[PDB]
Amino acid sequence: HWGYGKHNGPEHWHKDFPIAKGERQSPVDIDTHTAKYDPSLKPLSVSYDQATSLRILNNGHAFNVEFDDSQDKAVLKGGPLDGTYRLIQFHFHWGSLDGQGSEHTVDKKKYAAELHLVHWNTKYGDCGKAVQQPDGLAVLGIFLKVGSAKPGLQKVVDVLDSIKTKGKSADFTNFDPRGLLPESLDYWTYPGSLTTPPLLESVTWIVLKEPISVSSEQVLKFRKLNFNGEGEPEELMVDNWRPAQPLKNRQIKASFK
Ligand SMILES: NS(=O)(=O)c1ccc(NC(=O)CN2C(=O)C=CC2=O)cc1
Ligand SMILES: [Zn+2]
Repeated sequence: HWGYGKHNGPEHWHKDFPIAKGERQSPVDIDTHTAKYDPSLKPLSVSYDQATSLRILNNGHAFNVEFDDSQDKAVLKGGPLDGTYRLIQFHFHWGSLDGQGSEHTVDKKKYAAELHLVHWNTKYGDCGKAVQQPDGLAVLGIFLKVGSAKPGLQKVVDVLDSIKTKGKSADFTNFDPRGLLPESLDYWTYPGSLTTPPLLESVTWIVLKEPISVSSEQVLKFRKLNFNGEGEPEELMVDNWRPAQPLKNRQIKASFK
């Protein structure tokens, strides 16, 4: 099955998922000089006050912090979005070294990691239906750089020892995702796709300009996770990022001057 290795990695995905070579694939390089300020963008609204986390899962590709999305609570609205998008999960992509790990790049700069907060358009009723629509999902992308520790990340870091291997999960209630946001909500936006198979072209990407800082010790604990299951040979969960894909007929818009 698909993964991030030499024999099952991003360069192989097109054989089982031909949309890998499509017209709106993600991630992309964000050319900051070409991106144009868009005055038609409305104010972005991230309303996570009532977010209700449930569980954390190692799925063999990353780990997901899952939310109860059965009521209208943690919502993303405004910016490029029409209507309301509900938070369902977040996860990260990261590197084996501090010099790589992000999926999006900024003037070809790779960050140490990238946080994806995944939301579905409530007009489609649930996330499984939403992902089949061109405006079905909105992913808020946040870059991570190595420096000062992120206090709001530490509860995630400390539970990772309990979900080391593929298929392990743990209770993860009362986690506040507001502790993972930077100060500024300045962003770039473009139409794209899931960055993992099935690579569906159903995502509005909103990538924040300001990275968050995490400590070397925090990211080192991400790198102790395993792609493999319990009782299988250890394959460290590192470099679980897809490289930048062709921009093709797309414009990246900036929320800021
Ligand atoms: N990397 S990314 O583009 O943000 C990316 C984002 C999302 C998914 N897939 C899912 O969320 C699958 N899923 C559901 O539909 C409901 C729960 C769940 O885990 C895959 C990739
Ligand atoms: Zn992702």
